Amino acid sequence: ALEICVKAAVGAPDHLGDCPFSQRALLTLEEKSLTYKIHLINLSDKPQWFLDISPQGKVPVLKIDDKWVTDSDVIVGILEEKYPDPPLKTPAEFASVGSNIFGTFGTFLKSKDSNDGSEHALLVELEALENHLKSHDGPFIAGERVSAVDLSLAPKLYHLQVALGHFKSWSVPESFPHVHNYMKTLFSLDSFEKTKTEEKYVISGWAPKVNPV
Repeated sequence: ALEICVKAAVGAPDHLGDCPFSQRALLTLEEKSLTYKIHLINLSDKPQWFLDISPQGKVPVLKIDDKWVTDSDVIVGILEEKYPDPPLKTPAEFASVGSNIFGTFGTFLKSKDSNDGSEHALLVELEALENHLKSHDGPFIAGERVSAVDLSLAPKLYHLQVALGHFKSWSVPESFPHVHNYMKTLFSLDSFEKTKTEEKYVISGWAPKVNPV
C-alpha cells in the first residue's frame, strides 16, 4: 500500500503540520483518489525508523512499491506516470507559473527592514500571476481542470495568506481580483480541504522562524 511521511504540527505532533511540499503530495494523492497511510512526523523528535529510510530527515517521503522516495517533484511525477488517470500533467508552458511567489513571500515575511523592497518583489510575482490568470481560460492555471501546477501552488499561497495575515496584518491587494478568485477556487477544492493545515499550525510552524536568534 501507499504510505506517506509528512510534517507533524509544531506543538501538536498528532495533528497534520504545515509542510507545503508534503501538502502538494497529499493533494496529488487525493486527486488520484488513492488510499494511503499517513505518518505524522515530528521533526523535533524524529523517530529512528524514519531516519532509516529518509536519511536526511526530510519530508515528504512516499513508500511506493518497495522503495521510499523523497523530493516532492519526484513523488508527484512518479504518481502521475504510475496512476495516469485522472491526468494532472500541466502543459509545459505553464508548469512554472507562480514559481517565485513562495520565495518572495518567505523573504517579505522575515523582513525587518520595510525599505528592503521585499514587499515590492512579492508584488511583482503576484502581478505576474494576475497576468497569467486574466489572459488564459480558467478557473485553474491550465484551464478547466486542476493540474500539477495548481497543486504545487495551492499550499504555498495558503501559507502566504495565513502567515502574512497573522504576522504582518497583510493581504493580497484587492487590485489582483484574479489572484483572489484563484485562491478561493483552490482553497475550496475538495482535495484541498481534505489535506489542509489548520491555520493554528501554519502560525505555530512559522512562529520560531519569523524572527530567529
